[PDB]
Amino acid sequence: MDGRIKEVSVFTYHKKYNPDKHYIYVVRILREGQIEPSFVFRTFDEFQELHNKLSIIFPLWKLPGFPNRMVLGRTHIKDVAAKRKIELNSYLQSLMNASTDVAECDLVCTFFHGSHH
Repeated sequence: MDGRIKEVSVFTYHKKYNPDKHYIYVVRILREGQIEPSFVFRTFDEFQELHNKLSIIFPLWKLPGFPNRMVLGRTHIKDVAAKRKIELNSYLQSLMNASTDVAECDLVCTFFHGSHH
């Protein structure tokens, strides 16, 4: 409801068969200046990279918990994708309900800009 991004969510995900490749998460953004949402496409690693970058500049007490994992292979198969849809959504809600200095910072703004980018 905040500064210009008003709503974010992990809308859906897809990909990766005969286990080898990777999932991409579809993120829906609604901004104060638009009527229709925008959509961007982000991997788990991109989310983890965002958290790792924010950790550089912010003490961890200011950030959400990050739902950390991500090997390569051997897993809970890919109920992991389904699980990450929820956990990455909760991360995003927490991030946008953070202190303004975090929720409206350049790292966060950048993450949400650009379909792929």
